[PDB]
Formats: sequence, structure tokens, C-alpha cells
Amino acid sequence: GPVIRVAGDSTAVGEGGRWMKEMVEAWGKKTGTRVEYIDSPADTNDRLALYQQYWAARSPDVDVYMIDVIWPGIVAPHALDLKPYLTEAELKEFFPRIVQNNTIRGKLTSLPFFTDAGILYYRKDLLEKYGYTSPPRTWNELEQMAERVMEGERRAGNRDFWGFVFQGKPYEGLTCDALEWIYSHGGGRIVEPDGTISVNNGRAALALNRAHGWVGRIAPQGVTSYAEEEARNVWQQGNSLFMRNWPYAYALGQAEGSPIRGKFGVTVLPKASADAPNAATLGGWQLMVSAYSRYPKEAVDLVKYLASYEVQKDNAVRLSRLPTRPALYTDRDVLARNPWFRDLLPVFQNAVSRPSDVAGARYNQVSEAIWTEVHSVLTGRKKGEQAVRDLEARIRRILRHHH
Ligand SMILES: OC[C@H]1O[C@H](O[C@H]2O[C@H](CO)[C@@H](O)[C@H](O)[C@H]2O)[C@H](O)[C@@H](O)[C@@H]1O
Repeated sequence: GPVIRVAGDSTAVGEGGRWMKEMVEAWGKKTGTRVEYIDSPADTNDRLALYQQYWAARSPDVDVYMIDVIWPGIVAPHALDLKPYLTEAELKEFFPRIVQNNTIRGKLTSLPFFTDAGILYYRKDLLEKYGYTSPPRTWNELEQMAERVMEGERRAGNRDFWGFVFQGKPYEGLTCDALEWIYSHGGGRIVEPDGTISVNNGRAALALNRAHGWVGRIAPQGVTSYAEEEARNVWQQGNSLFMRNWPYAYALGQAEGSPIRGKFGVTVLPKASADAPNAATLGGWQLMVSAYSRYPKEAVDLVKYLASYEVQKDNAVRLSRLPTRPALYTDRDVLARNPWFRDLLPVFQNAVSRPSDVAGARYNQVSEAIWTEVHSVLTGRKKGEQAVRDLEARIRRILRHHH
């Protein structure tokens, strides 16, 4: 019978790829359908390029793809429209914001699978040790805490200890971290939903100069090559006071044999001042049936299974990844395992989006511009003022004649 082949998630990021393969195998066993899992590189932008090889070829060699929240406007031609396959009631069980994100010129490109938002991880044992009662609310506070805790932990002999780790590598994750910096300084959304390229302003420039000021000071010099897992591994070994990362890191830090098990909490990222907005960049992944799949019916069945209540529950309980079904946020088992899902639900709902809707199919080019200009500030090549002016000019060229 048919072999249903799935490309999604990566065995190089946490347990996501292993868990995904397990879920696809469970569907295959449940339905008596052969399945195969195709692995992917860690970074989302490398995955996009890989999957674009399949799509360009109209390849039938992958039936189901796990696609990033930023991709629908790029990948729509390659997606089977799912709208005819779901009832209005089925579709209402997901967050409407994500269903809307995944709908491009009427085509339901993909079902919401898990959402994501950037959050602050903090070592509560260390905050207590050094006389702090709450995590930092402002970036200045985060810097002051990091400097004091670092000074003490270095003096006590942990030469591997840093104050803050984050994603500073030149790739899509840096666009995520930088949106949070810029937005949390009142510097805007880089490209506004209306199309205005707003990034050339002094608040955005200050945000980027501040992040430069971390590098080699409270954050490792090598932070400029960190993606999610590099940051996580310094954190998880017990070598950072603070980390910016996504929800998946929580379950991994609580696992038996983690050096930091029981020693951390999570909160919203800091912001420049009390009247700036909170920033958490919206992430997450969706499930797309290939337009080139020879087995659309079977593939839609697998996608509905993966997106179901019990598979998303399993994702929440075991991998601390955020459901796209509001009903799961009231599930007693989800909440007992992850109480912080309730505490931060409003942060998740108010997550700020990257400019993928407004840039549409040109988003990847826009983002490459952003992460390269931001990276030039982190590396000390440019000051924030020059980088936001140069970025404005690049994005203007990229989006000229796009509506
Ligand atoms: O939360 C775990 C996921 O982390 C990655 O995806 C997030 O980070 C990306 C940038 O590096 C975003 O574009 C994406 O929207 C976020 O969800 C990783 O690519 C995923 O495989 C992980 O599941």
C-alpha cells in the first residue's frame, strides 16, 4: 500500500524530531499504513531551502511537511488546500489567529500544530543567592543582575559562567531575538503590518547597540554563532543566569539528569521601560499536505491526527510545546505539568509577529536582510544607527513593487 513520507522538525533540536517520528509511526500502526520520516537540518531557514528543492521538482517523495509560521505566504503554491477537508467546527477548535495566518488567498495551507513565543528563562536559585526576589522587568535590571551574579560565580570558580545567552547566529532565530529587542524598546515591528518600513529610528538603534553591549560582557563572545540549541546547552549545563529561548527548553531542563532541574523559572522578556510593550516573538509550526503528494487523502488523515487533541496534549506534557487548541490550556494534566502555560498565556496571545504577512513570498529575503544587519551590530562591524539606516534601505529595495 502507499508509503506516507513526512519531513518535519529536526532531530538536531531537542526531542522534536524523535517525538515527531514516534507520532508518525503511531499513526502508521494505528491505520496500518507504511510511513517514513525524513530528517531536516536544525535551522528553519536551512529547512526552507531544503524543502524548496522538493517543491521546485514537484516531488512526490514527501507527502507531509512541517512548515514554519513565517512560511505560508512563500509555500502556498506547494500546499494542498485543506479547507474542503475540515468542517467549520473542526477548524474553530484552533486559535483563529493561527488559522488566519495559515490561510493565504483563501487556501488553508496547513493546520496549526504548535505555537511558540520567546520567553525569559532564569535561574531562581541564583537570583535567591544574590538577594533578588523577582526576575528582571527591564533590560537594565537584567544587565545589573547578570553583572553581579557573574562576578560572584566567577569568583567562586565557575569559569564557564555567563549572565545571558540567546540566539546571535546570522539566521532566522536572530530575526526573532532582534524583533523582541526592537519592539521592547518601543522601536516598532521592523516592517509594520501596513507596509511602513519603520526600523530606522533611534529606539531600534538603541535596542541593537544594547545587544552589542552584551557580547563578551554578560554573554559569551561566541553568542554570535549561537542558535537555539547552543544557547540551551550553556544554560542547561548550569552556566547562565538567564536565557532567551522558546518553551521547548523547559521540559528538557527538567529532565532527570539535567544539572538545572528544579532550579529555574520562566517569565516574559524584559523591556526598556514600564511603558514599552512586552515582546515575545510569535513562532510555531503547521502541518502542510504537499500539493505534489500522490496520496492526499491518507496525508490529510495523518495531518488531522498529528493536530488532534491527544497528540498536541502529548507535545505539551512531554516536550513543553504550546498547543494551538485553546481547550488544552484548561486541561488539568497540561496545566499540572506546565503551570506556567497559564501564567504566560497572555504573553503567548500578545506575541509579536515577524513581518511575514506583509512581506509575503519575499519574507525570507526581508529576514536575511534583518539578521545580517543585526548581526553586523552584534559583531561590532556597525553601530545600531548605521545598521538601521542600512536595513531600511535594503528592505525598501526588497519590497519595492510588492503589495
Ligand atoms: O520551539 C522549538 C522550535 O524551535 C525552532 O523554531 C522556533 O524558532 C525558529 C527560529 O529559529 C522560528 O522561526 C520558529 O517559528 C520557532 O518555532 C525550530 O526550528 C523548531 O524545529 C523547534 O520545534
